[PDB]
Amino acid sequence: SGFRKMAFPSGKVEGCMVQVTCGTTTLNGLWLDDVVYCPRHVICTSEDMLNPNYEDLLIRKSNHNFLVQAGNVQLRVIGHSMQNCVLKLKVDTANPKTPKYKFVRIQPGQTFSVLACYNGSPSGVYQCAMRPNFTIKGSFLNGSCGSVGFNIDYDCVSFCYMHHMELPTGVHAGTDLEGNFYGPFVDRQTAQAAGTDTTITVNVLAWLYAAVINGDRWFLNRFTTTLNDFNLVAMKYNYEPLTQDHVDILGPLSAQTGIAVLDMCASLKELLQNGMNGRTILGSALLEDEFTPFDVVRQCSGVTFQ
Amino acid sequence: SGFRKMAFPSGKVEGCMVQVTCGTTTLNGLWLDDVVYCPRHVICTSEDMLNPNYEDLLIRKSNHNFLVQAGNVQLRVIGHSMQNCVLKLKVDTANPKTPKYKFVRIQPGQTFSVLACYNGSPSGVYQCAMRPNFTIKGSFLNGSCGSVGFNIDYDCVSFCYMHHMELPTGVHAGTDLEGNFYGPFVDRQTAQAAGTDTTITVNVLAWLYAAVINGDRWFLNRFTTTLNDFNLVAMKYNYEPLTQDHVDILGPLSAQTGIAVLDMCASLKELLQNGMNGRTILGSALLEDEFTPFDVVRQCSGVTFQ
Ligand SMILES: *c1ncc([N+](=O)[O-])s1
Ligand SMILES: *c1ncc([N+](=O)[O-])s1
Ligand SMILES: *c1ncc([N+](=O)[O-])s1
Ligand SMILES: *c1ncc([N+](=O)[O-])s1
Ligand SMILES: *c1ncc([N+](=O)[O-])s1
Ligand SMILES: *c1ncc([N+](=O)[O-])s1
Repeated sequence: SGFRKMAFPSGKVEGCMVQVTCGTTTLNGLWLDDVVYCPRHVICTSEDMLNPNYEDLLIRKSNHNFLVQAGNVQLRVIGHSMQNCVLKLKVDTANPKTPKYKFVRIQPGQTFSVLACYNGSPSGVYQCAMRPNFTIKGSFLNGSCGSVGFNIDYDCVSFCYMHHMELPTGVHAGTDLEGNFYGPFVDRQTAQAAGTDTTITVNVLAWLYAAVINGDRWFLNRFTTTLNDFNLVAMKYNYEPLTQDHVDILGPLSAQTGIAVLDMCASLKELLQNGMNGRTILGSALLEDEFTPFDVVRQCSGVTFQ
Repeated sequence: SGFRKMAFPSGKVEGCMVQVTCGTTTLNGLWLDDVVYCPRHVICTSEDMLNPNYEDLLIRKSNHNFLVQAGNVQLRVIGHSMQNCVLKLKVDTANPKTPKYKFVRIQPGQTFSVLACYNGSPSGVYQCAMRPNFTIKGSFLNGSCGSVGFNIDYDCVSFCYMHHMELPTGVHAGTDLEGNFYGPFVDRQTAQAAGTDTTITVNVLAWLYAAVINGDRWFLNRFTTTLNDFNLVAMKYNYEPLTQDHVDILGPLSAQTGIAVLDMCASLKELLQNGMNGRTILGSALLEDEFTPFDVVRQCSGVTFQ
């Protein structure tokens, strides 16, 4: 009973966080095996970010310019190389706490856990989604650059996000762990901005199914809809189009509840056209879109990790 | 920038979770030093919960009746004793991962992180508040009995909650780590029920200050109020009374924003009397009450733990 925005347990990632300092810049890095990954912005100092040439900045740097601290232990840097927008700092010490891991890039609409960190020290953990416009609505202060996002499956940590910056609306932009930005953003200070977003339709439907599993039925109705007639109405309220593949992945939740996917779409259509009339769903007065179909199944089943 | 419901990093608690099995009952336990703490309900089996005498049930039990598993390692039980509604299982092995810890009981209105677990394996982490009626609005399935709630300060883990049961409205009841229930609940199957709740007024005000720190100002107004005139209006919408001590602890947030506490109360009064008129605050269409004044300061400052 109950349904909560739930993050993955963070212990496996906590044991990988370190502090990187170069010049007058300090940020967070990620220590796996004998490599420390961090944002390349660390080689910039208070004159080197309007239009930096990082290749030119990096070849001027000596290994000893890089202070890496793992707790109160100093790690010695023995090599460095730049891969897109991340640095790879080769250290003389392999992290004995390295979990099984993968570097994966996620799709907009997919969710993950963020471990927010300052000076290599973990501050909090929370769940995020990749918006359709490739930003994320996080919580990040000065110093949090280099904090990572991730998913866990059995014993494997799939790292998907490294934090780099704040956009002028208060949302956040970052890279995958190969250093490639999500969306049309750069690791400079330009006038770049988020650009328009949409609501993640398949996730809203997953959350409506969660509400039914949990005992809410008030929003159901007698009607059905075709997939075309739904998307027509859905485009009108700034919702992403729904595909047959989306219908297919909502199949398990449909079979568990006995509500055909297209009947749930009829519910959503009425909720979009009429509002909630002072009611709530799962403690929310807004249609929530940061739970995937898989999150709902995972939470409602009790799946664990080792 | 941004403001999120953030849980504490969970690694220190993950390394304390184990599985306890007795008869046909399996649940979660908490291994600190050479003691495993778990709900005493584990000595019940499918006939021993309508009106159990646990003292009488426990003296019939042999140490070898208790299977404790820490990962794929079996811990041998060498003693047992009952303390209120928890068991203390003395094992022959001290947990090398025992953090610095305290057992503390929290007040209604205070927040904490829950690490939901099944079979000794962590599933997810999320933030909760102790409601005024001593329940918590969690997310818990069959098998989650024995999961704990906690806070962290620097390097100290203050354990405050052990989960025991679900109430018929879908909310949850449990004990502190000395085995004393929060609120008027028992670890039997009776007809017990939650009883009426209220909204945590001081926390709503803290969250309004968070919104101002974050850039929302739309809900502010020109008016002020006395503390009496506010509580009059506040009682009317099922909100807890606000005290001078509450006013005092909101002082830091008032000084950071330049908005006197009683001017913020005037804002809340108007929001209670008029609604939001289709607007939102920090991505919510409801007045949120699960952030304490201290949570806001902690998040907006970047405080970390080691
Ligand atoms: C997923 N949401 C609610 C469940 N329940 O069984 O109470 S499972
Ligand atoms: C998760 N399982 C195995 C991995 N590997 O790199 O082998 S990651
Ligand atoms: C990490 N902190 C700041 C960055 N920037 O590109 O400005 S990256
Ligand atoms: C706490 N909430 C928002 C902050 N900010 O500085 O953007 S601090
Ligand atoms: C947090 N700091 C010290 C503790 N102790 O039991 O000594 S708990
Ligand atoms: C832990 N699981 C069930 C309990 N009960 O008192 O029924 S305690």
